[PDB]
Amino acid sequence: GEAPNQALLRILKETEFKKIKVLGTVYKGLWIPEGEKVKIPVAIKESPKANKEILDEAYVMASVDNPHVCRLLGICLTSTVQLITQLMPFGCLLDYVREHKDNIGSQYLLNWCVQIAKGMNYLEDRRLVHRDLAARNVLVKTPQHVKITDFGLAKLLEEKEKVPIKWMALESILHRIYTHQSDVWSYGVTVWELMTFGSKPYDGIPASEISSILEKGERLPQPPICTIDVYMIMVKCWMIDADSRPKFRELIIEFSKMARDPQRYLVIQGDDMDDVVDADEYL
Ligand SMILES: Fc1c(Br)cccc1Nc1ncnc2cc3c(cc12)OCCO3
Repeated sequence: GEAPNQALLRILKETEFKKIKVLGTVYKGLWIPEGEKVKIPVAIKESPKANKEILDEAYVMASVDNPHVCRLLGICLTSTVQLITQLMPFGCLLDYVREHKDNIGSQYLLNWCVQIAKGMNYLEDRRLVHRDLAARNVLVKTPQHVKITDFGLAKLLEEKEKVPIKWMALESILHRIYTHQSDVWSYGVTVWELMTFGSKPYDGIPASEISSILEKGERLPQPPICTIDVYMIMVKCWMIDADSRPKFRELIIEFSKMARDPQRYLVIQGDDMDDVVDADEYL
């Protein structure tokens, strides 16, 4: 007895939206709802087995509604299956952080940590396990507002059977076990990505070696800008005992307190157009 998932799946006419540019296949474009006087900036994502999986992603993405998770606007069932979502104009936080490293202050870094914890707490609320939390899967709406995305691996809660090895709890590398608490481990790796301005974790170490390194007690090192307060939070996300790791609701609180005095916790040197409507205001 779980609750009935009464989310709506919107089917969009391909005449309703005009592609504009390739971004990766993911395109950017513009969606004009049916006779409504609005233009929505949108990203658009484009065999049998593959279709089975992109519909899984659309199922999850249609079932979440939170300011820090990307929601599905709709699908389009043309000769190909397209997912339509809100355009996140600044793109990937992993790229954003590498591109502006000489320009990102402690306030932004800690606020990102809070928002990502909020998104993850919401997914935990929906008994939802992401399994691929990473800085490459956080998108940037504005520099002050990020959202978690990429739900291709999300499951509705352990688990079973390519996997992102350097972001995974040890119990997931070992037993294909996945928890909201294995997500917290991945959250820690993600925070480490942001505090190093985009370093690759265990850079140079082959994935085969990862499981034994974490078994020997080894962990990612303390980033330069990080006080022991921040780094210790990360280290707690990497406890062997999954129940010893912090809850997302607590990560929200700890990083919230730090974001009220950012410099005490991060040490960083130098602290066509009418009728356009963002998806977050088209309800
Ligand atoms: F479209 C998607 C769906 Br549907 C499901 C999952 C992910 C995506 N990717 C994106 N979503 C919204 N804005 C984006 C903006 C981007 C981008 C991807 C975006 O790539 C890099 C540069 O700028």
